[PDB]
Amino acid sequence: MDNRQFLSLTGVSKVQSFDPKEILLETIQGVLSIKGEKLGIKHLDLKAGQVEVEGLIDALVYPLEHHHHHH
Amino acid sequence: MDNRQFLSLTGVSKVQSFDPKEILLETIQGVLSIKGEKLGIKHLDLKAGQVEVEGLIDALVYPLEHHHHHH
Repeated sequence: MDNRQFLSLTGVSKVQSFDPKEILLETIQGVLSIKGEKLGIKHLDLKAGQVEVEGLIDALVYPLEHHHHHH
Repeated sequence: MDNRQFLSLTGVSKVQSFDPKEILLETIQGVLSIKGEKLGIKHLDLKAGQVEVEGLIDALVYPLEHHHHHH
């Protein structure tokens, strides 16, 4: 069991921020905030529109539903 | 068009709860809460410490530990 995780996600259309400690990827229905450290490796070309990163990802944050909730 | 995104994570030591709308994985920094629609696993997952899920994800919940981070 290693501490580095390899994260692969599809639906990535627009890159709004890329830092090895915080990455903002604009995906199909939301923007993903990838927080951690040593988040190396990036898809420079959106071949299948997917991202594949390696490092110590501490938190994965997707946007909460636009208010709504039904509650 | 399909709106399903493929989310793959390595370093998954244990699974907490498995529901096709909400996946709970016990990993390095804590429990990763995957929320969405049709959250099915790609194959024989959990094995090898890797989990691939496909579906129309709504949001991701990953706690910044209780280990600082919050600033």
